[PDB]
Amino acid sequence: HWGYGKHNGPEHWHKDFPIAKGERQSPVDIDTHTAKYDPSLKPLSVSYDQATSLRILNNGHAFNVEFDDSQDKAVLKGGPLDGTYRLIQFHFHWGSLDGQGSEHTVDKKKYAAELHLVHWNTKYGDFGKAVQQPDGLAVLGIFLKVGSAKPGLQKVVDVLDSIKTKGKSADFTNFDPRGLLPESLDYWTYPGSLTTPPLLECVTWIVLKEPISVSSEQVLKFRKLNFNGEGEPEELMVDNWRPAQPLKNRQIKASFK
Ligand SMILES: CCCCNCc1ccc(S(N)(=O)=O)cc1
Ligand code: NA
Ligand SMILES: [Zn+2]
Repeated sequence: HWGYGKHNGPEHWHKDFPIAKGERQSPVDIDTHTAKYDPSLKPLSVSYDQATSLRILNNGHAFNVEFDDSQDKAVLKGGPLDGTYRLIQFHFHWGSLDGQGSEHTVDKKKYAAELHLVHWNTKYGDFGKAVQQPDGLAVLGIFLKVGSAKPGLQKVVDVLDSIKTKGKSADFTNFDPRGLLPESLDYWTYPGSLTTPPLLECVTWIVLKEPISVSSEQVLKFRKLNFNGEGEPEELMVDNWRPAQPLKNRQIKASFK
């Protein structure tokens, strides 16, 4: 029964998920002056040409665009990663106001939203096995700021009316996630966790330096979604973000000078 409200939100999660107070929790604040350039970091390899999107789902916490991950069709490699990570889904976190919504922050700055492209390490065979491993997942995080529209996002925005409430899904084939990327693949990276329960410490975080711009109308449509199921009292799906957690014994590395 976890969520983002006053009575079931991030301050409560530790009671059911004690790893909430663990040693490598996400998100974190990225202090740009303390992050260290790591010249040994390889360029990111984002191979999304054969990506096969299937469906979009309102799961009551966010919406997921799901992909076929039964073959190496859309994969993330390189950077800090060893091996091949398959794209399984992407989703967003966003705010009720343009000045909040991201999970990671940059020098304590909050963006309007944050895109998470979730990948799992193919050496573990399936996603459920991968989340039980310290190097099981790689999540590519991309900040959203409000300004110009992101044309590659509009197909997502267009379909949200059909998945307004928890448990609703719709066909979402032939979507190209490459249209959601910024120009630069410069990034920060650190070892972390899922940012929602069960908060498993299985994620290599790769957070892009360059935000994408989306329009006020695009993010407004995110905010019309519902946490609730159909026929239940309406609760707008907004502020579905976890705040920054203590960095503890971790260093954030930068791919760029
Ligand atoms: C054991 C099954 C866990 C399901 N949990 C999915 C999931 C994926 C990504 C993220 S995030 N927000 O860290 O990218 C959270 C939760
Ligand atoms: Na505008
Ligand atoms: Zn997320």
